[PDB]
Amino acid sequence: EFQDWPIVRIAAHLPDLIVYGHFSPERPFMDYFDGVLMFVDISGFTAMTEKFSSAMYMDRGAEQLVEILNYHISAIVEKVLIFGGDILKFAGDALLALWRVERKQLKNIITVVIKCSLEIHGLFETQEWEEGLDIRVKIGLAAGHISMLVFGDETHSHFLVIGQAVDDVRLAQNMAQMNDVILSPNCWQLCDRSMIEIESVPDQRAVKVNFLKPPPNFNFDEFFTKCTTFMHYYPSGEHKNLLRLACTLKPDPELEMSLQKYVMESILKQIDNKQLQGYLSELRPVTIVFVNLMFEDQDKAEEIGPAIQDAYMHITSVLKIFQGQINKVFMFDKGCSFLCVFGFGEKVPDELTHALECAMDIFDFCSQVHKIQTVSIGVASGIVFCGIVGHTVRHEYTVIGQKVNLAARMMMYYPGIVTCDSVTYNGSNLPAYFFKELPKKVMKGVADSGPLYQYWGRTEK
Ligand SMILES: Oc1c(Cl)cc(Cl)cc1Sc1cc(Cl)cc(Cl)c1O
Repeated sequence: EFQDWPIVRIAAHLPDLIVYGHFSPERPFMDYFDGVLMFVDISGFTAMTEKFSSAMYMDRGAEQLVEILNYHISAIVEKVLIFGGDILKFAGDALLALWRVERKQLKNIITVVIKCSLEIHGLFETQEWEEGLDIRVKIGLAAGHISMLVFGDETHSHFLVIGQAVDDVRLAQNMAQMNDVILSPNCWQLCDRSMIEIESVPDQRAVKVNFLKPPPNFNFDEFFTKCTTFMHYYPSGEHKNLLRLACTLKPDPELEMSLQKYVMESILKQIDNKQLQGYLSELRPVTIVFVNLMFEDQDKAEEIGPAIQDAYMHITSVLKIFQGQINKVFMFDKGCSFLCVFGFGEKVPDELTHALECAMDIFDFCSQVHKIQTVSIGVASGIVFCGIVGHTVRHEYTVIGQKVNLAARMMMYYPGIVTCDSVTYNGSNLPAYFFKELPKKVMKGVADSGPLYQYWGRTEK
């Protein structure tokens, strides 16, 4: 069976949630279901980005990083898939997976996901980045009501998952230390508490898993085969040798037209063998504009949907002008966040002046959008790693770096304004009075960010 059709290559970049959906044309588009989520984080990892940016890597830093990374991540991906999960999203050291089930099946599916989780922890026992650096994971699990939001325009589409269970999975992840599997309160509440030994987490309703202790006669394999009965797209029969049913997709112009919109133009070029398969693995100077939109209530897709859609329409317009691109959209703890990048796009002059001006315009327009309570934008510039991360059958373009995290942290620790780093400040070729120098705040993940600035803009206001 031939399987290397462009449609199949495109679907590698997408979860089944999109690949096998049937969305109306309307934007936004909302859908509601139940399932279990797994949010996975790899340790020892800001440490790698540093290792690999050093001159010791002789200009093959991006290459070696992408390699060592995919080696470990693609092992995580195979597990998730074999355990019947759908990998929703990657970014950096982290990936999100979903086992979408009917509400009666949640209890049993939780047991699968827990087992999957302990097997992931077992991959990395006795396992190091380098001599003297352990690689470990932290896993958060959640279960419940989940909303999909799809937004975009006629040529580009994005999705997010929303709701308290998504919020719960992020909270369980943040609590988790290395080697932990943390359950949300609702996940603990819905699980088969006869099989699952836990301990409490101080100042938290969430729980940590110690052991999976099934009864004397329980057979995990037969229990899992019974759970696959409820999985629409688990590969089987003649296709039981395959990690994803998506690998059997056949040409279909309409579906391809739909899917390609989720994928960046430079990936499509590569998919089409019109660009070298290695061209995207790089260390490149870019400017990151990280835009955060806070809402009164970030679990109600009917509320935040239209606003995200409205904001997207503007952001995409302002970026086409100023020569940037949306790379990924995120739901953090607080808000919807757009990860925008200038430079790797064309490497253009006035990149910095343009990134700033583009931020202020986004900021002004978005602050006037109905349900948006607050807008926050962080702007940082520097060398970041770019590349396609994951498995052959499931992978996504991502950006990784101290500057990516710096912009992400600025927009959280300096809400309501546009902030920029020193690189951006000094290389802007704008007058100093378009800025204010800010209080130095201590920020999670960041060591000597350097002086930070508010982009005040042209007038006194
Ligand atoms: O901050 C994130 C990183 Cl580093 C990786 C991934 Cl896969 C996701 C997030 S935030 C986020 C979390 C959930 Cl639970 C769902 C969505 Cl739609 C997100 O963007």
